[PDB]
Amino acid sequence: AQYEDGKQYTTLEKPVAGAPQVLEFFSFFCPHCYQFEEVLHISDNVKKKLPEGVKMTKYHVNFMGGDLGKDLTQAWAVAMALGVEDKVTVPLFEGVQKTQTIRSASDIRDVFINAGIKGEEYDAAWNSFVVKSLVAQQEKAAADVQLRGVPAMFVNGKYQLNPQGMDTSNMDVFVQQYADTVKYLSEK
Repeated sequence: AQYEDGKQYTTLEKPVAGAPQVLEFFSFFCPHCYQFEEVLHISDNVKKKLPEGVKMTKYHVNFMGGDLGKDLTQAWAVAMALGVEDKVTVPLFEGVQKTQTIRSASDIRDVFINAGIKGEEYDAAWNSFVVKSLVAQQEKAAADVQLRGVPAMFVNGKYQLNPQGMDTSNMDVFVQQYADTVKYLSEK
């Protein structure tokens, strides 16, 4: 058929109960993740095609970048808690990978301050148990899908996107196929 298990997607042996409908994992340290988000705009293209009432969820991962990598997972938790994901995503990617001016937790915080988040507000969130639970949630989600690498995307806790089984050449054909596949899976 057009969409095939083992080609554009695979199926989790162990489906995840109560998972977000569309779940993406990434790292701000991850070069392919920079391409996925800042060049290919996969998240945005997926969202442009999603059915009514389907939310996209995006979690950060710890396993790249040591202490800073975890700092970034905690900052992403802050971004989710404050609802400022779409204000910090681009400057965090560029700060870690393009300018490489993000080298410490304080450099991360600077991105938020520069994006208009008040210092007291960032610090209160950073040190909150709500943010610690959000960090734990991201870590548990990675465990639940038995995550091996990023970028990754899972649909209804059952299906894993398989970009290596898609077409490579026009980045645009690739992006459209990825997005079309997510939509197919959402209705499956």
